Amino acid sequence: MKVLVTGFEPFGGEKINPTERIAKDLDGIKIGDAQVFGRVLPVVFGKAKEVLEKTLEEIKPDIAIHVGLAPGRSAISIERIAVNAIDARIPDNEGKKIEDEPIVPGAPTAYFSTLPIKKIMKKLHERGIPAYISNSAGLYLSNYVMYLSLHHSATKGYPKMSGFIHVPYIPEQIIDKIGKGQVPPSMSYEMILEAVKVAIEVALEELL
Amino acid sequence: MKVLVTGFEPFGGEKINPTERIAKDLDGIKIGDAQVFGRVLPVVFGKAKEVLEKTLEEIKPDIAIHVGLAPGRSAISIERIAVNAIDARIPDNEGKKIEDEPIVPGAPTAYFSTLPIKKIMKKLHERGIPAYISNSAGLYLSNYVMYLSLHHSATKGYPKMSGFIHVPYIPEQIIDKIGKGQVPPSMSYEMILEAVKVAIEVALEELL
Amino acid sequence: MKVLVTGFEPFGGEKINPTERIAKDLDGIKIGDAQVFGRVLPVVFGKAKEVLEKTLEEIKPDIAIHVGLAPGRSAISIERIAVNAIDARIPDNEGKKIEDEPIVPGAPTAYFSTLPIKKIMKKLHERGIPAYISNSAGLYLSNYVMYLSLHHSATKGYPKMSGFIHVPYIPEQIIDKIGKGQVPPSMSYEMILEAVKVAIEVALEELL
Amino acid sequence: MKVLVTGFEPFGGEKINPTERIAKDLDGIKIGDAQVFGRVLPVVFGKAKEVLEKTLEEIKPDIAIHVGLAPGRSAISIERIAVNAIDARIPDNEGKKIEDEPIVPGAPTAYFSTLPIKKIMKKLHERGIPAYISNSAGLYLSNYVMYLSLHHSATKGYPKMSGFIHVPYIPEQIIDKIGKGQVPPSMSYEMILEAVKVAIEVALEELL
Repeated sequence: MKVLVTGFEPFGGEKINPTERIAKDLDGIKIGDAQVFGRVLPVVFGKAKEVLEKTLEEIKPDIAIHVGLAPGRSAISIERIAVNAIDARIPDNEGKKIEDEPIVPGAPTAYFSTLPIKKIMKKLHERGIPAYISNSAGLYLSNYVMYLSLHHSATKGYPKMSGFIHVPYIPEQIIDKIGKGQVPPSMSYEMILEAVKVAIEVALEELL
Repeated sequence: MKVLVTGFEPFGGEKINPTERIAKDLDGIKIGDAQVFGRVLPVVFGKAKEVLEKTLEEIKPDIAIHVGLAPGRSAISIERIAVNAIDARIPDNEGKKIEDEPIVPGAPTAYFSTLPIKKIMKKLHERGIPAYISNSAGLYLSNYVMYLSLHHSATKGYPKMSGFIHVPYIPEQIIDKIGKGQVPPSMSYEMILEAVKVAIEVALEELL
Repeated sequence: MKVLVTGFEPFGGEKINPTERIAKDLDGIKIGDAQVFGRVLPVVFGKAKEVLEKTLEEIKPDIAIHVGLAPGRSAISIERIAVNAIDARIPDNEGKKIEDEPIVPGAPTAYFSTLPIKKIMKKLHERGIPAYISNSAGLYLSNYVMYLSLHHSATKGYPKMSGFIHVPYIPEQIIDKIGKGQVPPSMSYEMILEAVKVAIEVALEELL
Repeated sequence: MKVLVTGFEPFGGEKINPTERIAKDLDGIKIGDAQVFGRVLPVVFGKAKEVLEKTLEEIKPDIAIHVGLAPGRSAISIERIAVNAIDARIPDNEGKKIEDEPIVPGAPTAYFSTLPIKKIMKKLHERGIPAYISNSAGLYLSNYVMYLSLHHSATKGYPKMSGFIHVPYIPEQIIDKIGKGQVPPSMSYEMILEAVKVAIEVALEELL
């Protein structure tokens, strides 16, 4: 049993992206006898696809859990659906702002996450971790990777389960926002890290 | 040097009020050679005034820092001003919903907090704790106690410094909110507790 | 040329649903030589499908624009995608709260709206009407009807264009919310009505 | 009977300030036999005080209703209190960003609005206009003028009634916000104008 967990590098002016640390922290750990691999993806259209594809082919995970930062969200959110479209509100890290373009021409308009999202949400709640089901992962890089992963699963037969989890800003990221007149929600890094570990465990238990 | 820190009991249907634990956790601790006293106040008009007054007279603190829960707020908020008015959106724990009534007839319309609010905010930021200055503590029990404390200071000469700090819900309080279709912001209990300790230290350092 | 515009009856405790009046106000009007039909749909799973299907078969519109109330949204929102799923946060008007169930088993995971959404948004902006593209119509009755309409189009060949538009609460609906301690955004009924008329005109101009 | 209504010029990068039009639209009208005067104030500390003072001395209104734009607010808000402090989050139109400074050294920490705020709110509700009582007018120019007007009343004996009303953005102001990734609430200019007229009528009826 192999699990791939991905995070993203900093973007949009932020100095950090908590999911980058999540990926690095979880890389190499084991849950039961399952091996976990953690990889960081660039917040760049095209390049992110290449890295994602190469990583999936290299590791051939049974489960893929892609994690990303969702500025403004107040709790862990588990994405229900990936959409075959790109409509960036802001450019990627290479200055590319793609508008109204499919991710994979001719492929399905959307794919449902194959992670046991409701069970994951329920377990998180039991652990005292606020979490809910999101019905839109946006149309930026998070959705981009989510869709490509699910498309890979439908086309290659692996990973068996694939999904996306968005996390709030961590507290330290809020500091310089205060002066800018606005205080978005945040969640401790420790809680977010534990949330991802829980998602992995629940996904694994769901498998065979 | 004596410091009084107060918290509130649960209210509005909530099973807990994190500031109650804060008061109990801080009671009896010492910062430098300063003695800290922690007391829990009832979320009841009239009764809260009695307890507050008796506590202030009993301990005669040099510094009073009153803490309360502010449902929906995303970061620590330091109250700048206390208003001589009661206009409860919800009833107190005794079912009393007082509307448009002064707290102390004939007394000043308002009192500015005498805690070094900007310095406290700055120190919190340096510690990676999101915090900002609130210009309204509401017109429920938090403002009620804040005003009475400052009025006590102006009338009795002590405490020398008095102010109010509102804290967000802690994560576990968000769980049953999710089903109700809504996810308010939260902050770890550990961070909130540390924030109050920091406020006390900064206030003390400001003193003499 | 025939255009079908639908609205919904009141739901969730609300005394009114502004889209009900929209449908009635637009029923029978003509834009150019195009005939407009306005119909109100029940906020009930199953029954809404029956009414929708019968209405589409009866009128056989070239364009279908389904309108609904989106509590909390601050501007007109044009739905980009319909999802093949039902996961009601609240029950329908018959007390039915369907969770994780496809709308049409075996049908596509999703359908993109075939209305010229970007052009509609642009025209609204030119008219001084705030509007944006929504990437999730929720998974309640709005999405339910949106999906069924698009599925009807893909399966029957008509309507040629189909989409959904969500509108904010109108001001009078906010009044009793104030006491409940919360003030959601609102938009005048006149502006919302004009927005729908504009969407129809833009859709028609896009046709042949 | 004379009524003074003031509005503010554009500020903070905005091309317009709806309260400027309100002041101009209401200038010269009569409600019953009461004469209404409308004046626009600069969003500049110091200068705004001069204009306000000269205007009050020139007209000597019995009632003064100062109106301002409150970006982000979703409904009409009637200010309950003016605070003797300036702490600008942004600079004024002259680039002056005053921090922690009293408006009138030695004067009261605050003044309660003398407009019949609850009656005004109630009448607005009856007219289907969302409105609520705000407990902080901020510490920028709105609060600045509100405090000075009330101080003038307490010191000079006129106006007999003075208060402040904040209004949301009007729809056209939201357009360029959408691209910036964010959609604040708005209210039609017509409703805002009517709200101010209602406030004036209620204030007048309250007088003698």
